[PDB]
Amino acid sequence: SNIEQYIHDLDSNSFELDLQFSEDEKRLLLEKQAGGNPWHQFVENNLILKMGPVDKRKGLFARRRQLLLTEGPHLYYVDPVNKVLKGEIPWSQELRPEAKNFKTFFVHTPNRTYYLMDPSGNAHKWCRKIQEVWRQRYQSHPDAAVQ
Repeated sequence: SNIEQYIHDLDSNSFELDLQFSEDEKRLLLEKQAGGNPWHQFVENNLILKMGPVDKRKGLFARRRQLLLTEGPHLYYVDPVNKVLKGEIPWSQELRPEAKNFKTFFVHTPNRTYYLMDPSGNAHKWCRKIQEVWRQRYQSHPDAAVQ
């Protein structure tokens, strides 16, 4: 049975995964990634749970990056022109995504807020997926009010 069911393609360089797959299914997802995803090389073999372009504010004009939310968890950002990892948004219990509007989201961390503009207008998809990963990482029982 086809791991395609967990995959939501948003455009040619952008998709997100439903996170309810089994370990065998993870295997097949990783297999498709390693065999066919040109960003695989940047993510330390981690399964990509969501990826897509963002414009990251810096200087006078934002810089286009491919953002990759992965197993680990990690948030990697890659320069698509020079084909080089530029950095990672550090994960911790204090990490918080925030959707400013349909096309702007922040990822707040202790020393830095990352100011990301989603050219596709899907900031809330980004925030929900990041927060879903956060919940699974930091909450023993994510559906409980408190832990």
